[PDB]
Amino acid sequence: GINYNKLIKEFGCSKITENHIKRIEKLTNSKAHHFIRRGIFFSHRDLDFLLNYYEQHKCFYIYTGRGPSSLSMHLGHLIPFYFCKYLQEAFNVPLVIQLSDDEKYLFNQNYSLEYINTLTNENVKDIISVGLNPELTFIFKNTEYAGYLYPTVLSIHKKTTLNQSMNVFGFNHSDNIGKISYPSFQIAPCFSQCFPNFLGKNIPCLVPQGIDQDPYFRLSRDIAVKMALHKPVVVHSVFMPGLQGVNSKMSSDHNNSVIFLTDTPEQIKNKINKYAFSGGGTTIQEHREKGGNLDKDISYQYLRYLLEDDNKLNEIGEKYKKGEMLSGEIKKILIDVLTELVLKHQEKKKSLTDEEISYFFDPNKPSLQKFKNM
Amino acid sequence: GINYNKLIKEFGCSKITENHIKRIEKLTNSKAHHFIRRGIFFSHRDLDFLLNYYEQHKCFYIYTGRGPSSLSMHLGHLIPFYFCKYLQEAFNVPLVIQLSDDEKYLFNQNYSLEYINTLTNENVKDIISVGLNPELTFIFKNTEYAGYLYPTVLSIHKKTTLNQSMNVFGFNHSDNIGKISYPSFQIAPCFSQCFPNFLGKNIPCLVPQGIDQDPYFRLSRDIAVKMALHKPVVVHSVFMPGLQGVNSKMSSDHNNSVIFLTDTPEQIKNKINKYAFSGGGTTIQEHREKGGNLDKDISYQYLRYLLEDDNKLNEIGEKYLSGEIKKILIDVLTELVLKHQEKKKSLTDEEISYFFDPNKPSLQKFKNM
Ligand SMILES: Nc1ncnc2c1ncn2[C@@H]1O[C@H](COP(=O)(O)OC(=O)[C@@H](N)Cc2c[nH]c3ccccc23)[C@@H](O)[C@H]1O
Ligand SMILES: Nc1ncnc2c1ncn2[C@@H]1O[C@H](COP(=O)(O)OC(=O)[C@@H](N)Cc2c[nH]c3ccccc23)[C@@H](O)[C@H]1O
Repeated sequence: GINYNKLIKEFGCSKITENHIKRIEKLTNSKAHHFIRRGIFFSHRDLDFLLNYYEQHKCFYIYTGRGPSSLSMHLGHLIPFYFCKYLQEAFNVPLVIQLSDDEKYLFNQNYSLEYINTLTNENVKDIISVGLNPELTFIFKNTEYAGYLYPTVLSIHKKTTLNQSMNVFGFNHSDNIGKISYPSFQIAPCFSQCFPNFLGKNIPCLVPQGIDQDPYFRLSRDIAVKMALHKPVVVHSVFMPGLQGVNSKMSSDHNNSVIFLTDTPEQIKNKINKYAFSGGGTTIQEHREKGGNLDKDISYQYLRYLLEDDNKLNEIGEKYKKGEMLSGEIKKILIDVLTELVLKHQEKKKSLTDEEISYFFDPNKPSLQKFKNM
Repeated sequence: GINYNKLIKEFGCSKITENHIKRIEKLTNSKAHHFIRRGIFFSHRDLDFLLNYYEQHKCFYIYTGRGPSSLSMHLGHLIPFYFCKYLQEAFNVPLVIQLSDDEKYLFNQNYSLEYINTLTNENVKDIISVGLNPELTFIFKNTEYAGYLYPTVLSIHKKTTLNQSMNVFGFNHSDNIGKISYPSFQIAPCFSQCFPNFLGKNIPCLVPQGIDQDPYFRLSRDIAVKMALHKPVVVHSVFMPGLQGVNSKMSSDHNNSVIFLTDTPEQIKNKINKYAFSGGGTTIQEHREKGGNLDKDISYQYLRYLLEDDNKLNEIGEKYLSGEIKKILIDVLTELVLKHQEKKKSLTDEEISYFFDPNKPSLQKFKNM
């Protein structure tokens, strides 16, 4: 399994605490998202600075991204985006979303820019369909927005030796120079000068991410000091596991470990019933006696990510732990929850117009520009 | 010295020939510029393809550039630009000019972007003051125009291993990744898809340059094949030597080997009289007997670049008094430099801005090739 504690201490982060949560709830006048309460988003750098800044200036922005390497995203890919939806609503601040189409063109030898773009456009619909607030969201493709990033990229480039790049990201001498140079493009949007149409200069940036993105942003913090700009504030998520077991990451038969957003209710039912690891007894008699293992049961673990009502989760968790609820029942609860989530997602996605989509790419929205001088 | 013949064969170029010149004169209905006639621009790749292309389609574009590393350029820096002025007039085609401010920011550790920009703006005036046709010219700064270049840069990046970049340009592991990645930005404008406001896609590109730029464009030709786009056509110039001697390059006490465009008539006179190498005899008696060495005399060599009238040059060349030939050069330089400064001083913000406008109708002539 992934020892997340050993990552905190090795990468140099701090755990998000109960007092961080209360503080957040005080500043946003709203219950904190379950991801924070339940330790999904569990780690940070400079969170207190950010919260202090928001308290004084009612102002920061949120940055996250998606590398369009596949036509259809899975549930794990949406964790950061659901969290950004919450952050955006609760704090009432802009959210900027990078589609690193350059990255995925550069890293996949047989993929054309044209092919990457079909993936990007579909991915963007999936991203929008989580319910992002169009009025406070700016999505951009690096292939189209590089002109705005480049001056900042130049400064980041200048402050990154080839040695550092190769060491931090594990590049070798046969890698193309696009790969060597991409990380500066992922780092750039942490600096509000990249969005002059709607942000003031040197506004703090909150960067929600799965823990795999940290090498970029750990580097970004060193470079920020050299640029005399705010260090990016990071909050890291654990990985949502695959169905096969908790000691894994949901990734991409191998698609039987993954819930795709294009999956039908039929396919979801079958994946859960047949492939989702059960933490219960092998017999009903044994289950009644020993109970369910919550740490290993995939359906319970998934319910931690998806079920908004705390009481309902603790009710299910206690019954399953005690043996009062069967593996068949908890799997059935998950399926109903997933089916609802996925059907709502597809309903929203199908309904998106070109006009609605294009609006997310418009940097001159008045609601976005409220922080332009702020 | 620089053995230019050994470069041709090592880099893989071909010499420009008399038949290339005649061919050019036939197609442009105009005498060829002295740089070609006198072997200043001496080397090329795919020149015949370009000339044939122009004959069939009356269409190509010219690309060259300047790295703004100094507040004022010297005469050597203008050689390519004078030549582009001619090419632009003679062929009646667009000229695009890259200011590689990104390059010079990235290669000079103590230079800020803000400092580079003061240099760029001054350099741009120097470039314009050569007499470029504003109606057929597009100047751009990489810091401002990168959005238009990036898709093409990505493809060039993808087709360049770190090994290649390091080999071709001599980078090491302590160089910043900006340096490693810059060459693709220098290469990109060779592909007309970078100028969608005024060029059609996949239009041939003629790239005049001093021979030091060739590593970029030799690479650009290999990559062009992989991108299934036209290979850039190159024409290379020798270096205008420094005053110290012919075995040199004029390069930005060490400024006594260089004629800057900000130099006064007083400073020019002194640099020539005091520092310009003389190919005359050491004694007056010896000079009478052997004559001047034209191959080594800096003042004669400079006159090959600057004197437009062939007869006047051949008259001076046959006769060759070191004091007199130096005095001829000084008058020629002083005129050139004073005209240049006159023009430069006269440039308005409006005139300058116009060069950066990609939507000029005269520029859009080839938009639908
Ligand atoms: N099983 C999982 N459970 C929870 N989270 C997960 C899971 N799998 C992936 N993630 C997170 O989803 C985001 C997008 O992943 P990508 O591979 O597109 O991610 C990429 O290819 C990036 N280079 C794109 C990017 C560009 N700029 C950014 C800024 C912040 C974060 C990400 C980016 C990521 O945050 C990732 O950590
Ligand atoms: N003594 C000399 N005699 C004759 N030619 C000379 C002499 N010194 C310099 N040159 C030529 O001047 C141009 C600009 O030089 P830079 O160092 O700014 O050149 C640079 O720093 C480039 N990276 C800028 C650039 C960007 N794109 C281009 C495309 C073509 C040519 C040049 C560029 C060059 O053509 C150079 O060969």
